[PDB]
Amino acid sequence: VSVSGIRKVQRAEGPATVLAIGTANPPNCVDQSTYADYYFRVTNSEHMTDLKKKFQRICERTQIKNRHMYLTEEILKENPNMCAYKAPSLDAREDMMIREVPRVGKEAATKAIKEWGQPMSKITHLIFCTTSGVALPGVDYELIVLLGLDPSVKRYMMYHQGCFAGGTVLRLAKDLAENNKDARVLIVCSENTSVTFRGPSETDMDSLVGQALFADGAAAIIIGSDPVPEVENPLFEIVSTDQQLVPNSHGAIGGLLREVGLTFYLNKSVPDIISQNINDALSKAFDPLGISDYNSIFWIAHPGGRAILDQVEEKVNLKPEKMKATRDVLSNYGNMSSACVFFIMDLMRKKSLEAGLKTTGEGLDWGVLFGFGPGLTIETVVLRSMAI
Amino acid sequence: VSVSGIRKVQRAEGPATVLAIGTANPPNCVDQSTYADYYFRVTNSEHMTDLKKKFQRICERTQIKNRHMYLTEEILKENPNMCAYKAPSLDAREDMMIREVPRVGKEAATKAIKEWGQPMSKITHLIFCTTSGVALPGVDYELIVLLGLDPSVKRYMMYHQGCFAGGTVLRLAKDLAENNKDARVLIVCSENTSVTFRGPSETDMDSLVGQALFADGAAAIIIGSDPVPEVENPLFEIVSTDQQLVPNSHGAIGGLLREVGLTFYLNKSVPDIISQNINDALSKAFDPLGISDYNSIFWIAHPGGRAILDQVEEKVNLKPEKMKATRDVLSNYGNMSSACVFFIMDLMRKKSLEAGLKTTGEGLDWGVLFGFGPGLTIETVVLRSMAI
Repeated sequence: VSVSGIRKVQRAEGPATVLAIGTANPPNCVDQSTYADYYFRVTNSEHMTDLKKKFQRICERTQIKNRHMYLTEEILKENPNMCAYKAPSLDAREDMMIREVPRVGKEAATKAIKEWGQPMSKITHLIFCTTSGVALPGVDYELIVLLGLDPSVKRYMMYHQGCFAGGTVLRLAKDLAENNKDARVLIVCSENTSVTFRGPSETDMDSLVGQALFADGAAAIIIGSDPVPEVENPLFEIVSTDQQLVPNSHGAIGGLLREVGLTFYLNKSVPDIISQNINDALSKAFDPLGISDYNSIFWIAHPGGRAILDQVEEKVNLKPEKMKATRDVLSNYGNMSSACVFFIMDLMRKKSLEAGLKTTGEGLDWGVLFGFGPGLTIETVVLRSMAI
Repeated sequence: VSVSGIRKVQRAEGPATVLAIGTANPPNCVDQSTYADYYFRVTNSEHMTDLKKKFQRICERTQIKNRHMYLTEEILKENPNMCAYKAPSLDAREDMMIREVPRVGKEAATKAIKEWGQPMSKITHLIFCTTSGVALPGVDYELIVLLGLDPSVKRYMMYHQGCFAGGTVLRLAKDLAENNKDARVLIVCSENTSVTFRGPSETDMDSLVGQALFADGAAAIIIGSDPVPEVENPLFEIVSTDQQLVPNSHGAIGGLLREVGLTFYLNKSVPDIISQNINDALSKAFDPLGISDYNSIFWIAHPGGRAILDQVEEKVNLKPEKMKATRDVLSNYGNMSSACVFFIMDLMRKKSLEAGLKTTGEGLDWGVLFGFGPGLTIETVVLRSMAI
């Protein structure tokens, strides 16, 4: 009879906390030092001698050593339209996406659930983030079925978000967990290159670069406020989440869903863009916490490109090591879009534990996580580490 | 220095409240009593004499008198692939969607903002819901630009949600508003039939029925907790939001994004499905409030189809009038997907005011809002009306 009273007992009390992380990828590993050759071969573009030499340079300075990919040489053969630069292939790509995205996403969820140790039925919210794979019902539905989630789970299907979605899902999860007592959110970010893979064009260089960066992978995260003592194991607390649109940056990063799959472009200026606007976001997120030394906190940055990492580090004046975990993931998995920051988050706490550091954030109390994407969006999440 | 303290002062105190509603539609009005003829003519399907007579029956029992549509006879002529049953036309449809969805959505937002009376800069969150129009950055970005929203607005781009999204955006808005002090959420649900319009097929009857129900329209809603006395005008409070998946219903409602646009299917059993599962949702949402008489509360139901409304009303034993507002919108606008419930919400409070009733909900204190869609999802939102 009292909406005010309901609200008072319905809400959680503490900050949203990362309780478990799980990751998975398609088995197939593609070696970067030989991709230029593999790529130009399966695409039948050997006559583009100059472009090939060019693509080899790209893959070298990419600082990527390995990438997991659902697409095999066999799957490519059965799909000529996908090997071409631009040919009708949206239907075939979406079917692969619709089938693989939920799949790898489930593998990651299972690992997170096992770590978390709580029963399936306790998951109250489901945030599924993926670049594509459009169906109705959507991929979130399939995840529910494959995983066995409760039919009353509140769903949040985030399609075509962009490379910054890692921050998006955390920003959304914060509110879901904090506003509802006992709410336990399952985030599943599953990315797959099936929609973006295509042949080379002497006229579309941006598209050629993406063929060197994107990879496949999924990450599952359990998030909740008020962790149960001894039963649940808090890893990181979400302190604050900001989203910012950098003016005059639409042409920076983007793409369109077409009959020839997902196209995309990447301006050579994104590193400058991100670097010139990065300090305002840091100030907005750390001035309130009285933090001025950005080397005194740990980092987790989207690995959009090596140039980006170099620029930001150079501009903010960050010890090398601050970007080590981030570069480590980029080097072993490549650019898995929204899934990257969680692989880095996972890696950081894993390494911190084995090295005997005092906190999950490389022994430091505060840290920041960044997401970079379309329209040139910047997600800035402040994170508090957890002890031991 | 204290994450617990921050949380304590960062959160709102009261329940999320609807503060303003604004709607808009493409100018073009299509008369239902003559659509069968118009449809078979512009599609060049006059030879399907029997199917045409069949489609005329469909449009009659549809209980739809008018529908707003961006697509004109002229726009259809310039687009043959869209007039065909199934032909490559995804690119053309998406471009129309990308251009019109943000457009009509802005027109609706402006009306809501005017009513609300507060400055643009006060909008802290943006939830944009639309069936399609895939781009990166997305339609939400364009809305920000067209409208002049703050570059730090937190965005939530909800693509391909389904006919139940009206409840989805309210469920999401509840958390955003309630968990953040001063948070003011702008919801923009903009739907356009450009992706679903196509020619008739003697073999695809479900697709033919949809050609009779879907229409174009946009709705904007401002939502916030702790309304400012005298300055802000609370219309409805969001009490609770539930989402439910009805088992074995995947084939009920759905569709796939293809090279030929957005396809879809509608099982003849959805009315039975919705009716047989409707009481569990009512019980789950009203037993806690001690409400057993469903005629003692006001209604706002997605107008998926007349059969649905008839069935639910018959099963729940609802006075005729309970569904009057809902049928009114269905009759003047048709099925505008996620935008429907807000046109009904708007209509209900408008009518309640002019009739001199004591509350915005037809003079009753409590009410329910339902969303029906893919995988056969049911959104059940409990709403408290506001005085005078």
